[PDB]
Amino acid sequence: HGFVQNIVIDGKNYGGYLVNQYPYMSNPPEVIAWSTTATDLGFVDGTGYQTPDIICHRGAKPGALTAPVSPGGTVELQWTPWPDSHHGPVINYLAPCNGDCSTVDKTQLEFFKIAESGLINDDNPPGIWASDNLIAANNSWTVTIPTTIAPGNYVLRHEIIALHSAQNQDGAQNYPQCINLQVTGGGSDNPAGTLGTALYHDTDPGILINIYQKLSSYIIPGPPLYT
Ligand SMILES: *[C@@H]1O[C@H](CO)[C@@H](O)[C@H](O)[C@H]1NC(C)=O
Ligand SMILES: [Cu+2]
Repeated sequence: HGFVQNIVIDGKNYGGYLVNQYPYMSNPPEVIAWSTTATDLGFVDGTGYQTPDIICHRGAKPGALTAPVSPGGTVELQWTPWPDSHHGPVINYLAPCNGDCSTVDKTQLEFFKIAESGLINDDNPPGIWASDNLIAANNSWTVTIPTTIAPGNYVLRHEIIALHSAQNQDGAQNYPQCINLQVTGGGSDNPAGTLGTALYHDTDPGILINIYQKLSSYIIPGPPLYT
């Protein structure tokens, strides 16, 4: 359980969607982060993979604001303290807004995977995962925006999948957090995109899995990494 509290881009903080404050406020502030109804700080499990909730989390609506990023620039997402127990991958996708991200229909967004990190080491099952990397970096993740993509407005869908309960059907816990970016530079790729509702299925090999046993491999869920 947790959420993204802050985003660091080009030397300033863009405050996150503080899901334990703003839902209680009813004139809440404008941010680059999508609003959600996930006030339990919880997840979308396999029962929700083909619902709109998977796209940018439960009840999500676009952020009003969009943050410019320098070409090949970093976006650092700062989480609330991630529990060691919640082992699993950290996955990052972009979808083009083809206009202002604040007015997009999230159900039409087509995501391409720009980064994925999975099982890092399995010397002591359940092992060391991308989520443990995030903990070791004091609960932050650095995303580098590719220089080879067509610049424009994009949703960054940033996600931890916790697998501590994933040996049961619909046990995997997805924690998607969306923010609005203005990608800048000279690139031209328009990578093939996947609907939010086709990212994951509740029987995928990296989703329905027992992490407590020795693992010979881990198949990071979602569509193929764009390079
Ligand atoms: C996180 O930062 C705090 C100090 O602000 C420190 O006490 C903790 O050990 C840090 N680093 C790691 C690897 O957790
Ligand atoms: Cu949790």
